Amino acid sequence: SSIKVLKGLDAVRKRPGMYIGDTDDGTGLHHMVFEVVDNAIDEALAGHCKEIIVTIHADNSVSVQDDGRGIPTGIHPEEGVSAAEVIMTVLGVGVSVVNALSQKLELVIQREGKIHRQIYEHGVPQAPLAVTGETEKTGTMVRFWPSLETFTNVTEFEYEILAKRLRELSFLNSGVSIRLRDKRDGKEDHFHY
Ligand SMILES: Cc1[nH]c(C(=O)Nc2nc3c(OCc4ccccc4)cc(C(=O)O)cc3s2)c(Cl)c1Cl
Repeated sequence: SSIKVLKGLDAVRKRPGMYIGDTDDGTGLHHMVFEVVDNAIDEALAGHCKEIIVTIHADNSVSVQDDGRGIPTGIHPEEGVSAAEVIMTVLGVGVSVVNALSQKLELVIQREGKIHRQIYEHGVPQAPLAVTGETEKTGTMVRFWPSLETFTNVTEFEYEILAKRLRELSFLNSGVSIRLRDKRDGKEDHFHY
């Protein structure tokens, strides 16, 4: 299972434009955010998520936080690791593509009364998903640092590109609240049809 996962991550890194879009003109870079957001939108479509928060951090990482069910955390029997880790690492291109093309990715899940956290580097988990505390909230937070071994030329997120797509998704999923926050300059928008 471990050997197949590393090979799948490698397949994405070998042909990244094919999975995420052009890696030099900023298309693929912004599609990384859109893939994560799309998973949060799917959680809204299923009737669980009401609010999505997208943050451009000061270090040009992006986080997406939802208030959905939380990715399942229990051990998946075939692989012997958390279901969350399987979803994050086994190949709508799937969040595993974003993980494969991220120098670092942080996952925080609130589910069944617990907070769970895991860190990845180039898709490789640094430790098993672990409990960090108790919570009465539910949801998923993914923060990723795009790999500059993949993304060239356009490496800094464009607020306006994200804002336009999130406004579209708020209109097309009326009822969902989407917040966009830029920690680089303090800009914020709230989209809620
Ligand atoms: C920001 C974000 N949110 C999510 C997310 O909420 N995904 C979820 N998938 C799931 C989920 O999906 C499991 C799954 C679906 C398709 C393929 C493999 C596993 C199941 C259950 C459940 O049964 O309670 C809950 C959730 S929440 C993802 Cl993935 C990302 Cl990235």
